[PDB]
Amino acid sequence: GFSATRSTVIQLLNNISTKREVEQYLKYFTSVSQQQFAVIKVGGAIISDNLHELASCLAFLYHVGLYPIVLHGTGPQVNGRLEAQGIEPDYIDGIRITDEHTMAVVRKCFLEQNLKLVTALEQLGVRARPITSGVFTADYLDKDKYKLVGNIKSVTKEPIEASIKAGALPILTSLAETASGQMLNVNADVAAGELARVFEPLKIVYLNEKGGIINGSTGEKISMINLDEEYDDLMKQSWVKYGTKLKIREIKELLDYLPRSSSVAIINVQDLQKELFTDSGAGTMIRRG
Amino acid sequence: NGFSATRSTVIQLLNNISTKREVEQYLKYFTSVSQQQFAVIKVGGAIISDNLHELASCLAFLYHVGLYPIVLHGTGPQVNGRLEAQGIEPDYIDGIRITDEHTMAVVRKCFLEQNLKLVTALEQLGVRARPITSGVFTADYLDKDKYKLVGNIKSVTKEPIEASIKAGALPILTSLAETASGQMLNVNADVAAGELARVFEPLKIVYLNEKGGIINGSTGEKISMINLDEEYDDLMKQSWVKYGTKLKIREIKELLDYLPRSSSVAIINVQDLQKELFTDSGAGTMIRRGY
Amino acid sequence: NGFSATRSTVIQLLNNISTKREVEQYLKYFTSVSQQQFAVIKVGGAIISDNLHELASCLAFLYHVGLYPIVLHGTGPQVNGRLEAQGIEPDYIDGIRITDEHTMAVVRKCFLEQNLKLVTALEQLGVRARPITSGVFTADYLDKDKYKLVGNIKSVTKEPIEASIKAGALPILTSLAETASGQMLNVNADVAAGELARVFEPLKIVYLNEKGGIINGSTGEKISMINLDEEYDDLMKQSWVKYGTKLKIREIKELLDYLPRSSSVAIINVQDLQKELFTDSGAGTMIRRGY
Amino acid sequence: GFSATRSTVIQLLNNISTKREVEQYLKYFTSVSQQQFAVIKVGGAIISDNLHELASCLAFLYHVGLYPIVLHGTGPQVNGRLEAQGIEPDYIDGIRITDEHTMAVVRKCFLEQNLKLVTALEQLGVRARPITSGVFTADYLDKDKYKLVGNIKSVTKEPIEASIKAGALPILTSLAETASGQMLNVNADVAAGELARVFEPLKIVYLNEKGGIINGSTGEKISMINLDEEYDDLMKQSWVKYGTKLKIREIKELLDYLPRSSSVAIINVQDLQKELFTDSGAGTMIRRG
Repeated sequence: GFSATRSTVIQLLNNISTKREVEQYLKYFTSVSQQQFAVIKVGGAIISDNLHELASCLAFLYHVGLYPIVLHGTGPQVNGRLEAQGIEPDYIDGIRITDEHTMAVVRKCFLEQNLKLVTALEQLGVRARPITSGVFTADYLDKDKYKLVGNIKSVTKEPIEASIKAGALPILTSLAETASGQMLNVNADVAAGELARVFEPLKIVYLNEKGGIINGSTGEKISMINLDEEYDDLMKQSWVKYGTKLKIREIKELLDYLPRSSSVAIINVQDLQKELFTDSGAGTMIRRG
Repeated sequence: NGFSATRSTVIQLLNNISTKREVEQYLKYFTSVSQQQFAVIKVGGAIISDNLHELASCLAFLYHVGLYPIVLHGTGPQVNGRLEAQGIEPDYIDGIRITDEHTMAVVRKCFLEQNLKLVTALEQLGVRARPITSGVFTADYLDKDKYKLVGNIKSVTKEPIEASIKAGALPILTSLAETASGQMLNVNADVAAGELARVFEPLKIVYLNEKGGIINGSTGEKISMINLDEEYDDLMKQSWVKYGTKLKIREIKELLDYLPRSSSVAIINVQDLQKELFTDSGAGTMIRRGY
Repeated sequence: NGFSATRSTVIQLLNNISTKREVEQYLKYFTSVSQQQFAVIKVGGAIISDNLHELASCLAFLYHVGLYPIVLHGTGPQVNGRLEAQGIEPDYIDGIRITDEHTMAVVRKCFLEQNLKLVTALEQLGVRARPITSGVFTADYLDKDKYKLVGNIKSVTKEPIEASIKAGALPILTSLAETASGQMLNVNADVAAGELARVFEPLKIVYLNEKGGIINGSTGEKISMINLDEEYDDLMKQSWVKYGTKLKIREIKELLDYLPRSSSVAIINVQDLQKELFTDSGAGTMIRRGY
Repeated sequence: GFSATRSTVIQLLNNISTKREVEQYLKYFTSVSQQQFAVIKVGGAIISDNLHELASCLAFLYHVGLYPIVLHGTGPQVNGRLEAQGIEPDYIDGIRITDEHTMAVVRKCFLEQNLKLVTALEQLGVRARPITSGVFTADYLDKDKYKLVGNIKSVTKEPIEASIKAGALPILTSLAETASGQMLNVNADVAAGELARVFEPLKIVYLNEKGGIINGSTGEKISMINLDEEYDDLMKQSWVKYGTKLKIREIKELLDYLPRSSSVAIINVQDLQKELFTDSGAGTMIRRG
């Protein structure tokens, strides 16, 4: 069955200081149920920039009996390989145009990156299960406008539950499929949001490198956002562009559905353990007012 | 590859051993230090719904003695039943299914369920299994207007399968393919399995069916041996060589034209899998290039 | 020493942790690399028959976090009951049992049963335990004609206890002794445990009883602290210091005259054992040399 | 739970060739009833002369799931340490006179040797349980004639069954105790016989260095003895003296009680595996006619 080395337990004791922190951990350690601990979204950047530390944190979670649902993008590497072979990434309305060749590259990267993370975990003794399809079902977002780029309509939970029941961290790509079986590129930030919607986990964490969201107006990191008060305002501010725009969109929608206790934490990997085990996060914390 | 003989492993190993010949045959495989892949194993989907426990037990045994097979399975009768439940009739032409987009939705859904059933079946026996549903087979369309979403395989990416085996987990593949662009295409599992054989050059190639081999429809008897250099051309021009047997016996001949003379594809019932691999049984239909 | 925190270990470790002080106390013992023996633990036989599950769980925890204690237990009330069943009355004189040959047969048989119960209780929680029924305590007769087969311990052979701990199994000792010539002699478990302390110089010395410490019979309150350099002589000349408490408090004073000032003997209820060892509880009666 | 390495299984396959050899192993591997596999008596000599190989064989049995009951003497080492300190071993009627000091040495040796075998096993990954008392109960053989030397009246099986149930080989000394708790020295060869009597195991094996019993008349090893025909005769032969005398006595008595299928095999360690797995022993095989 389950057992934990002295390092693992030392690291557990290093994360847990108060009584409610203790009870929180015990709640999810001993939980037998299909309401999970965490959805963690991993920026693709992180896998090629900081794999060891990403793999170590997740490894630690697994070693203390916590099975977060991991879903990663493949952002920069796709743009890299396109540019590498004399192709310039095409964009419009803040979303990538994906033809027969571009999806070929997106698929290739997703597989490469997903296997990199899975293997880094396995090497650290963590049972990791790649889940590259059969989770997201989508119809086209705007067939003519964006080509092979979808919009998630439902989430089949079964593969993920099967994975956790077997003692393996599910490691998901954000690729979707039409029912008919055309793979459609979907934004990792909204794909994680849809996982969060159905699994209603305790913790929703998005990992990026900047460790939050920066207010361009001041150049200071935004520590808290109270959507009820600030959503409409924040969307009008000129410094909010591109990927911070639709990220905040999904997170409002997501938190409109989820109860008042839930929140989304946008953080750096180095704060992950501290975010999961305690009620004091760093980075940008986004909750409903 | 982790060797770890559990109680049930030890009992299964010894159960039908009776002569020093059989003992010496097992020692051959256990004392070996070959970096060669042990087996490609094609599973009729029927076997997943009808004999999941037997299938899983036999694969468990191979896992536990550190002789990991690559497993490729089809979707069984379910697909047609599920379509029959909604009322859609299966159209085959020349032995291949007219897989339209509505039909594909059901094929996908069946593959995913069958695949996870077998994978969980193994996990429940403490056998690490890794479901590989995509990124292995890449295919062009076979004939868009004729068969619709059915593929002809062109390349095989070995990486996920290897990753799985190195990680200590049996790779369990569905036999779907995708175009480079990401459209899933249904592919004949007998062909799919053959392609894996072509690329992994394994010690044993095994096809599992419920009939327990290939039946000679004219004499009503199971065919034990097939020398393909001599028997192939006359065996093909027959009335009892079915829609699905044409493609199965064809791919096997093409595969053994590419593989060396030492190789051979056995077609057997699940219950005869252990004795087919380790003893040199006359069970099922054995097929080889021949003199 | 093997650290291996099972689920129940992790739950027991965290269950009463509430401040960073308690967390830091557990890190003290886990990050340590001391070659010092962790504990000698004396078990009233009553606890084996009455609270075996609690005893076993608490020892299981120490085992699983690799802080193995030496455990020395008595034979509880059973002996007297078993004698009372056959009709023989227990004779004590000055606080020690007149153990004749018939009585010894019962004492032996009880010790062996109690010892195996506790050992098996541990094994059933997946804790290796080794029953050590002889070859540890060697004794002269205390007073043949007075107490008959009762011993005064003279030497202790450490070897079996060390062998056990090195093999990864808790040593579970009965408190019998033998003459060099091999005659078994009944010995006071409080004294026996003290002798192990004397020879192993452990971090913690703990005596388990059901009462939960020593009760001050005049005020009806439990005594939390005893500074023996100051309090001993006046604490002895009292009406509520019983037959059995004289010898218990006496041996503890003699032992701490031999041990250094850092040492201390705690007397507590089984349920407070974990918090007594790792946190610095005020539960039970604590006894030390003092200023 | 239970698992076996590739070496262990290779060695199992090397011992098992025929179908009934296979069925025999499986019968005792899968436990079935309160039926023990083997009582093995180990000459004390073997523990100080050939420990590694003794430990390896027993280790192998344990690794294939067989739990023999091991009971060892302490023959030569006791005589050694007496002589080592200027004391000559006293003897009479073929049995050792054991006073306050001699028993002191016997006890010391039994503990030393019993821990040596137990540790040799533990070092090879075998769970071994020392069982030094509480098994044999004996009254004096002839108090005045031999002093502290007993005669076994009963065997308490519980410690041994407890050991096997816990997955640990019981490793017994041949020391007995009066009910009143005087330890009485008992002959390992007859002590094993009393274990054999109550446990009615499939295999009774006595290990010695010569690997059997030698007929002094010819100087040839005796391969078979049919007690019904030869007991009375063999006991009259002048070459049968000392420890072969009362060894053959117990084995006749033992086999009078046990059924016709049972036998005692007196062999060398190097033949142990072959003795236990097959119906063809070396050394001296003693059965009822």
